[PDB]
Amino acid sequence: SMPRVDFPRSRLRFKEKLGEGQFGEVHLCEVDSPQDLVSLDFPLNVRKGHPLLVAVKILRPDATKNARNDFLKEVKIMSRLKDPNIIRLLGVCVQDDPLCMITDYMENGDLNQFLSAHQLEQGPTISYPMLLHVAAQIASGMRYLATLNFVHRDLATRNCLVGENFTIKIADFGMSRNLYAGDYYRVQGRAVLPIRWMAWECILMGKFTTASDVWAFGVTLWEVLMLCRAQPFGQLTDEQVIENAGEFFRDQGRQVYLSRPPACPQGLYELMLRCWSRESEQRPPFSQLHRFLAEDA
Ligand SMILES: Cc1cn(-c2cc(NC(=O)c3ccc4c(c3)C[C@H](Nc3cncnc3)C4)cc(C(F)(F)F)c2)cn1
Repeated sequence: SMPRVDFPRSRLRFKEKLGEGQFGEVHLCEVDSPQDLVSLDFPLNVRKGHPLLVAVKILRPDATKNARNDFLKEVKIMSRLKDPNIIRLLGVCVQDDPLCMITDYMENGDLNQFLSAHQLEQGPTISYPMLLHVAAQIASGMRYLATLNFVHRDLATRNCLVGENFTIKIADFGMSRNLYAGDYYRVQGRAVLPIRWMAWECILMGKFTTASDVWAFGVTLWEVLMLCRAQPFGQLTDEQVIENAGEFFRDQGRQVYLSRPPACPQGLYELMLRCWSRESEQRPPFSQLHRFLAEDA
């Protein structure tokens, strides 16, 4: 943790359960007069007498030593991350049970669900420059993580949350949602990996770097431009995805690239292809990616 004191528990008014997991639950709560509890570098846009909505992740009160240790590890990592496009840890309750971590609340859910409910410009719609701005926010969030020497290792639209006015917050749900079980591949009956988003060198040698995050961003950019209508490499089985990673390693031109999304102009698709360069050093840094997406595209 980075908060010096526990967030006062009595200031969280329960509104609604947001989900239940093996280790606990997530509650939507209200906080009255939050100015004295909320860090000054975080925006408060509440009318007089209106409360701030926050998300509270609560660890089961009978959790194991291990699950409790995992929970506190997640708290410490989140306490470091202060950026307009990264989920924010607003407070914690860790001096007594049950353990709690309080995040800002992104009322529109994860980005994959959000884009699925939009059509390209009926129901709710979204246009090409708005999709560029979504991806630019992700790139901006990732550029910040890179400056911390922090490797996300699971960037994908399912791990981005959407607030008001299309604001994007990068997050990490872990691998704890049945909805996305198909996006992970179990290796030798133990760990689970997001192979369709991983660079060939993550698949084959287990090396995770900002450079492989750049690769993942390219797949995530492809998702955004597809409006999340299709799993990346959907035509390939998991074993074919792993074989495709062999083809990248051999670089004989038999490797398979994701196709240009219909809404994607050629110059932008060419930028995506550079995120999948075989050499880590030839992938563009996030600073270059954000510049292109916020301006040149
Ligand atoms: C060991 C470890 C931990 N992390 C890590 C952990 C995180 N954790 C989260 O993103 C997180 C935490 C708590 C809650 C949620 C998400 C959903 C829910 N709030 C919610 C709000 N609004 C709408 N729905 C739901 C409660 C994030 C990251 C980040 F930022 F780097 F990506 C990294 C990496 N390694």
